[PDB]
Amino acid sequence: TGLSESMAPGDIAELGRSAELAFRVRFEGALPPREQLYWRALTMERFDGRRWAQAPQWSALHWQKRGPELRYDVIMQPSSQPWLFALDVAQTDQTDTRLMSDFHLQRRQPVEQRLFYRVSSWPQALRESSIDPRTRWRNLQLPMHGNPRARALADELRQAHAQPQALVAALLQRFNHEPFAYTLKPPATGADGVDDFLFDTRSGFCAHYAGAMAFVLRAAGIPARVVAGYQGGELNPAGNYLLVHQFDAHAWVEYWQPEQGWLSVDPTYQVAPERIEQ
Ligand code: EMC
Repeated sequence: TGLSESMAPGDIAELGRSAELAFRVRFEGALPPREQLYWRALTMERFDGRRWAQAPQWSALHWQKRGPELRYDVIMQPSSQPWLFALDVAQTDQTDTRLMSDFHLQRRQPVEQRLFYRVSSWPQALRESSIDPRTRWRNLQLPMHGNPRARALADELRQAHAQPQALVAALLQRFNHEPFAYTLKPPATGADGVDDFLFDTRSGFCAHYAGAMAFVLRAAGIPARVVAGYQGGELNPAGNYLLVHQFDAHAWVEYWQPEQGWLSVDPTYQVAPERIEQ
């Protein structure tokens, strides 16, 4: 019926089949291009071998406004969850909502009735040029056992690429140069689900790419997490608004380094750029 605190690919696929409305958005000025419309809901910082899940957050979070400010109104359908949707980094007019330590908005109560809120976002904000130690630590967590081939790949990438930007670029280039497939009905994978996807099936959808990428970054010593939300939306020119449906559900990645802070990346773009762009 909506996003939840945990993500396995099957949950995202189920949202992919639903035509239910998640929210509608009206921008104060021009509509941003589709590829900037990443509606962040929550982050998933725990990986247990099988799925990515939300960890506990707290509220000072170090960030700095810079670049353009986007202003828009949202009317949200009931989700039964306490997170609000918004472009990163968001501030809202809701006095019962706070920007949490993973840059997601948490409301005091779950959204059980339609809700209107106003938002200002800074998509180019500097996020944690210095990081909270709990956050850095948490975002390097992996199970000690399982997915050994992906861990081996991470070790290789770490040796060849001392700088995180270069390592991330090489991992993205693997998705782009190897013949990975983007499909909503991929082959099943086993207990080493990261290894199976990366090396054997090489076929999946946004959740596979996001999860595997965050896994390999962590195993290479770069803090990383999965971001869950929606991307894109359908324009209704008669009302000057966008509709965002459950089928717009999407997962991506962000990774941390000193000074530059958190940077977002969508590995789906390496295999299905048309889905993101159009
Ligand atoms: C619902 C396909 Hg990322």
